Amino acid sequence: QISMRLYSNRDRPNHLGPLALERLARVDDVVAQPARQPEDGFAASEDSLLGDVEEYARLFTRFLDGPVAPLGDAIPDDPARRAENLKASAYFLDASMVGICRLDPDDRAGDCDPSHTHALVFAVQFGREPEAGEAGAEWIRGTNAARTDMRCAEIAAILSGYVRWMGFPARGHFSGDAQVDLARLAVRAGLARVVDGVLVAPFLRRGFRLGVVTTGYALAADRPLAPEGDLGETAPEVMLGIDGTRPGWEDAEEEKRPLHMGRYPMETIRRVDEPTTLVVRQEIQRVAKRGDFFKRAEAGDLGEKAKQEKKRFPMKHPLALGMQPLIQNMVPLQGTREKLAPTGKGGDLSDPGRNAEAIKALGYYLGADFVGICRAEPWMYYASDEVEGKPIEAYHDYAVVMLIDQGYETMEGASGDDWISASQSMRAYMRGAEIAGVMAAHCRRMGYSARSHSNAHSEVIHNPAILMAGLGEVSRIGDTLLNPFIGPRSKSIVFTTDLPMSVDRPIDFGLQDFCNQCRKCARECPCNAISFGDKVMFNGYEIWKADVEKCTKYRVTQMKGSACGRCMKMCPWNREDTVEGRRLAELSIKVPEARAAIIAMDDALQNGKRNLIKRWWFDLEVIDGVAGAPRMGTNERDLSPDRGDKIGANQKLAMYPPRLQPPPGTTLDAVLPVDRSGGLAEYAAAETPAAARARLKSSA
Ligand code: B12
Ligand SMILES: *OC(=O)C1(*)(*)=[C][C@](*)(Br)=C(O*)C(*)(*)(Br)=[C]1
Ligand code: SF4
Ligand code: SF4
Ligand code: NA
Repeated sequence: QISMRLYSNRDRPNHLGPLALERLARVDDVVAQPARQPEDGFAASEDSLLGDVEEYARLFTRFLDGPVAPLGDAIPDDPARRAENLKASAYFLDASMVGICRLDPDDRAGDCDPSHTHALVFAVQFGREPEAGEAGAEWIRGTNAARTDMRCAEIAAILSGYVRWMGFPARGHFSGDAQVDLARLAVRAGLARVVDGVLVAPFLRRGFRLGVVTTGYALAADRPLAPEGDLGETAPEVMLGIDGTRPGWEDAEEEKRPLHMGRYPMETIRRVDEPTTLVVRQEIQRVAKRGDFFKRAEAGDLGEKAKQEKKRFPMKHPLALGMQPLIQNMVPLQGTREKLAPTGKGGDLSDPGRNAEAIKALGYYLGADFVGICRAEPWMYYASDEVEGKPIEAYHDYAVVMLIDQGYETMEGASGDDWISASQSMRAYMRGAEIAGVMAAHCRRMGYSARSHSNAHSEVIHNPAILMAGLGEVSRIGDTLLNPFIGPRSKSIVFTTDLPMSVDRPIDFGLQDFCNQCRKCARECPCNAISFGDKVMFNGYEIWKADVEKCTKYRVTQMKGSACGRCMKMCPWNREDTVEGRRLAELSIKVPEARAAIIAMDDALQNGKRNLIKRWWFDLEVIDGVAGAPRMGTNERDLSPDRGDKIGANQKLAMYPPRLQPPPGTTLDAVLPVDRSGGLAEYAAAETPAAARARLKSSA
C-alpha cells in the first residue's frame, strides 16, 4: 500500500487544506458564464437510499438561518485572519475545497439579505460508489448529488451558525435551499471553471456539490482560476505533494481497492476468535443508563458545580454551538425498536456476507472511516433508561459500528483540553449520527428494524461493540479502545439492526504488550484519571479502569477549555498519515522487540508537543449568550515529566462497577451521591485477570 503521503504537513496551516490549491494558476477576475453543478450519471432506483439523504438534507436546511448573538468584543478584526479561520473551520468539517468571494449587487438583488458582502464557498466531492455487481451498488447508484448535497447543507448550516454565534448575520446555502447563484460564486471564489455548461473543479475528478455561507462578516477574498488551459495540477510539486498535500496518484491507487474494504488496510490486521482481553459474559451485569457518569453529573451525584455545568461544558465555543441544532434534531430520526417485516426493497438480501459488504460500502460512501459489524449481545444494552426507569429490551440482533476520526491536525495544535476539544468531539458525533441515521433508515426501508445510537441518545454501550466488531483493542486510556491506524483518535457511532450480516472478528495487533510498557496518556492526564497500573477485572471483563469520577469532573467543570481529550492527543498511536507514520505503526504491530524504543522515542522526539501552525481556531467562550475572550484563560499544556518508578503501586483510583452505580430502576429524579471511598476500596479489591482465568479454568 503506496498511496499515503510521503511528506508531512506539519508546517502547513489548516486554511490551505489538503489540496495544493495555492499552486494553481489564477487571475484577478473572470467573466461570469452560465453553469450547473455536477450531477449523477445513472438515475436512482426505488430500492435506493435517496429518500433518506433527502430527509436529512431537509432537516439541516432548517439551520441555514437562525438567531444572531450579540456582538462581543473578542472577534478578530483582520479579514485575512477571519478568512483563514473560516476556511480552516470548513476543512475541519471535511469540505474538499474552500474559497471566498465578494458578493455584488446581483447577488443581494435576490432573496439574499442585502447586508451580506462576502461568500464562503466550499465544494464537497462525490462519494466513491461500488462498482457494478458489488454488494450495495443499487442502494447507492444515482444518489451522489443528493448524498453530497446533504453534506453541503450540514456544513453550511454549521458554519453559518458559527458566524451567527460570533454576532454576525449569516445564511447557509445549498442546492436544496439557496438565495444566491452557487455555480457563479464557485467560479468567482476560485473553486471551479466551466466546461460545456457544467462546473469542473481541479482535483475533484469524481464530481462535487457546493455549499455557500453568505454574510456581512468581512473576509479576505480569493482569486478565480485562470479560465483556460492547464492550471498546474500535475506539476511535479503537486504530484508528489511536497508541502504535505494529497499525492496526485492517491485517488487512482485508492479506487483500486473495493469500497467495502475501507481506506485503511484492516484486512492486514490479525483477527482472533476471542478478544485479546478477558470477557466473561455470564458475569457481565447490565447497567442503568442513569449510571452513565454524565447522567450522574446531571442528577447531582457529583455535586452542584458539575450539575450546573453539565449541559454547558461542550457548548462553550461558537463552532460547537453551530453543530448543536443538527445534533439535537437528528435524535427523533434515530429509528425503531419494533420488529419490521421485509419489504422486498433493497435487492437480493439473502447472502449475509454480501449484506455485510453492502453495509460497509454504504458507510464508507457516506463518510465513515471504519465500519465493523458484530452481534448486538444483550449485555451491550443498558438495563434501563434514565428518564422513566423502564427496562431496555435487547431489541436488535446486530450492531453496525463505525469510527469517525476526530482529526489529527487540529488535535496536534491543541492542548487537548483547550477551546476546541469539545468541537472535535461534537463534529465526530454529529457526522456519525448523520451517517448512521441515513443507513439505519435505509435498513428500515428494506423492512429491517434499525436504530442509531448517538451521543444524545444511545441504548447500547459502544465499547464492547467496538471491541467485538474488531475495530479496536482495550488500551490503557480505559474507556477508550485503540485502533491500529487512527489510534484512540475517534468517536464511534453505532446503529443496531435486524438485517442479517456476517460479523467481523476481534483484532490483535499487539496493543496489550505495547500499553503494558507505555504510560504516556496516564502521565499527561490533567487529573491523573488514567491508571498507571495493571489491568483489573471489572463487571466481568478485563480492562484498564480509569477514574471516571475525576475525568467527568475535569471535563465538565474545568474552565480553561471546553471539555478534554488530551489522552487521545498524547498517545503514540496518534500519528500523522504519512509513510513514516504508518511504518512506525507497522513496526509497533509486527516487531515486539521495537516497542520499548518506539515508546521512548515518542517522548525523545517530543511527539505531543503543541504545533502552533495548526492552531486555526479562535479562543472564544460563550458566557450568557455572548462570545468573549476566555474568562479564566486557556490550557496550553506541554509534555510533562515522569511520575516515578513507584506510581503504579501508589496511585489509588476509584471504580464504579454496577454495585456502586444507581440500580436499574433509577431515574434522573433521584440523587445518588458518588461513593468515592467505596469506589477506592472496590478498586483495591478488584480481581486480577490472572486470578479470574484460574478461577474460570477450575469450572472447565
Ligand atoms: C459517559 C461517558 C464518558 C464519561 C463517563 C464514563 C462512565 N464510565 O460512565 C467520561 C467523562 C469518563 C468519558 C470520557 C471520555 N470518553 Co466517553 N463516553 C461516555 C458514554 C457517553 C457513556 C458510557 C456509559 O454509558 N456509561 C458507562 C457505564 C456503562 O460505565 P462502565 O460500566 O464503566 O463501562 C465503561 C467501560 O468499561 C466500557 N465497557 C462497558 N462494558 C464493557 C465490556 C467490555 C468487554 C469492554 C472491553 C469494555 C466495556 O464502556 C464504558 C465507557 O464509559 C460513552 C458513549 C456510549 N454510549 O457508550 C462514551 C465513550 C465511551 N467516550 C468516548 C471517548 C472517546 C471519551 C474521551 C476520549 C473524550 C473525548 N474527547 O472523546 C474520554 C476518555 C476517558 C478515558 N479515560 O477513557 C468514546 C470511546 C470510543 C472509543 N474509541 O473507544 C465513546 C464510546 C463515545 C463515542 N461515541 O465514541 N466518557
Ligand atoms: O454528552 C455529552 O455532552 C458529551 C460531550 C463530550 Br465533548 C464528550 O466527549 C462526551 Br464522551 C459526551
Ligand atoms: S482521561 Fe479524561 S481528563 Fe484525563 S485526559 Fe483523557 S479526557 Fe482529559
Ligand atoms: S499512550 Fe501508551 S499506554 Fe496510553 S494508550 Fe496510547 S499506547 Fe497505550
Ligand atoms: Na503522537
